[PDB]
Amino acid sequence: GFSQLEGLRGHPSVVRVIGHRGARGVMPENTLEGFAFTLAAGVRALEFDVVMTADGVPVVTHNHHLANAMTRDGQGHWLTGAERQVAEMTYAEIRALDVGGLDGRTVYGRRFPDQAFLTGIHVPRLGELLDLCAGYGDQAPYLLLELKSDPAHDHAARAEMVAAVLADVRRYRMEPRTVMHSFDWALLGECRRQAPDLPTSYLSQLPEGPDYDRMTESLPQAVASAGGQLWCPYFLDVTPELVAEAHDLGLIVLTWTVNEPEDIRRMATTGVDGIVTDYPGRTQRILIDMGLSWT
Amino acid sequence: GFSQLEGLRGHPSVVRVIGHRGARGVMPENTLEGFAFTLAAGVRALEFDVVMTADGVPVVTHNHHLANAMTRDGQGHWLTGAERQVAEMTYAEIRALDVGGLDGRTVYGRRFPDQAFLTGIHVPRLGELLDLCAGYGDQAPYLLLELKSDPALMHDHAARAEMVAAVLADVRRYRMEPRTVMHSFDWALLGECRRQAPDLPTSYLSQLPEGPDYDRMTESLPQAVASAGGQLWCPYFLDVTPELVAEAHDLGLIVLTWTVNEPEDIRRMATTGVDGIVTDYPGRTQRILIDMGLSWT
Ligand SMILES: [Cl-]
Ligand SMILES: [Cl-]
Ligand SMILES: [Cl-]
Ligand SMILES: [Cl-]
Ligand SMILES: [Cl-]
Ligand SMILES: [Mg+2]
Ligand SMILES: [Mg+2]
Ligand SMILES: [Mg+2]
Repeated sequence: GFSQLEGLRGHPSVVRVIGHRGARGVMPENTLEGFAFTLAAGVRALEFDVVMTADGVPVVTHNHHLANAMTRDGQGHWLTGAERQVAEMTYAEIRALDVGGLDGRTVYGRRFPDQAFLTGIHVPRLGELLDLCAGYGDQAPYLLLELKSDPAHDHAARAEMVAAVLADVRRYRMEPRTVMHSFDWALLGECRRQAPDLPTSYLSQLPEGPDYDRMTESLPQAVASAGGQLWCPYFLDVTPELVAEAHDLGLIVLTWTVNEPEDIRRMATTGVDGIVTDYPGRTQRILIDMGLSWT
Repeated sequence: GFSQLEGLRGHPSVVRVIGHRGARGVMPENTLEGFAFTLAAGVRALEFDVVMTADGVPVVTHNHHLANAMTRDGQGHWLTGAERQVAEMTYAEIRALDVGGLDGRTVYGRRFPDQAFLTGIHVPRLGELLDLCAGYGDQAPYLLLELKSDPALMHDHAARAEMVAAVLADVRRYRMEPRTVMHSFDWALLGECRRQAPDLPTSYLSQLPEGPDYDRMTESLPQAVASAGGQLWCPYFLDVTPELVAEAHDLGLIVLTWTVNEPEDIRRMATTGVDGIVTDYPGRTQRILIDMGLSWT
């Protein structure tokens, strides 16, 4: 089947640990430095986000607009004013910016007060991250590659994005580690069209994507029927019964983004295959305490 | 004229950040893995501990006995029973153990619940740490090298001198003199360091019971340290007051306080005017300094 799933499939005593944006709680998110830390912490699977620049470069960042809370200019000053769209910026323009730390006077910055504060850190190209990962050979981590389609609907552009992402995955020969992951289920269908050998992972989050109000099948049922290999529900949306239903349909379930100790502990007991977390060490330690492992 | 002090001296815009055992809140303490992480997190100074094995190897571990909360046997199970004395073990025997994580059931484990949990990590030789540090070249960190004497040698003056010589042989082999500071609670040992290596500054740890006879002494800690010939005074943070810090600065000393982890303590120490803060949480400390408009370079 899909050998990429071997790093994400759980067992009775095994719950996988996936580093969210690398390890946002410890290092600046979606940075090569953060990803290197995460792998050095023994984490075997990484989640990260891919968006496209104006000049067709896949880059690793979560927001479609560069957030003032996260971004400094070449002078070292936090950006102010309009948050600029990644889609309207060339790579070169993005590269001049610094995403090495957070502004501790902002609500977002105050969420992650223990994160290191680095300077002169660039938004990476997807190719840079893949090249890094490929160098580790058989120890390359599993990649939950979150595709973020430009919300400003053009199928041509969406197909171009998927094609650009795949060109990088293939260039670095990361097919055996790569999972295409998204809230955009139509985009996942396009992933499957251009890359039938890469598994697809379906993100879900209940309100308060599918029409959560009108749908008559369960989320796991909908994912299986769409052709997905993974169902990734927000952790407040998980029950042991829903996990069991997904497993009966042959799906792998990874939940996110679980950071509080009581929430990690609770999720580990539900049977989820793995936990996406901003705090991989914290998660490792809770799993060990419960007699579980992640390798 | 000690060039090593350039990375430990503060100034109006700067409070130095010293990584305690690397970054014990994030990575297993006193490990090459944790030291590399610390340097990748932009920390420019490291504190770590050195103890002698039975076969005369300076190794990087915090105490003269091995703690059950951070040590696993050759099968992977936590040590139980009486602590083992490092001076009575060969380096090979020590190396057979695993120090890659902490036992989360324990008091000590609960102190650092977010530390990564690694397997297959052994206690490194001092030489290995110095090789790693020297590899960064001009970006090599400043080193606050804590000599941890074993009270069993307290009447073995030759053995104590041998410890100092062994540590220095390593420092010299890796050309780390320009970054090394000799640091200890054992003030007599610091006298021996100065005699064997007058080129390396000496740093005097203190911690009040509430070393010297804290109940008997009549001069201040800063005065006692300046009089002993030290360049740094490193008091435990609960013992620090701004008046004691200014008294120390007036005597020409650098003041590094330790081990400061809670946000309100980090902030209060920055405000006393200390030259630097030794912390288990360098990122937390960095963020508080940035919030205060300060930096660590
Ligand atoms: Cl493919
Ligand atoms: Cl978030
Ligand atoms: Cl420095
Ligand atoms: Cl205990
Ligand atoms: Cl301690
Ligand atoms: Mg994401
Ligand atoms: Mg300026
Ligand atoms: Mg120490």
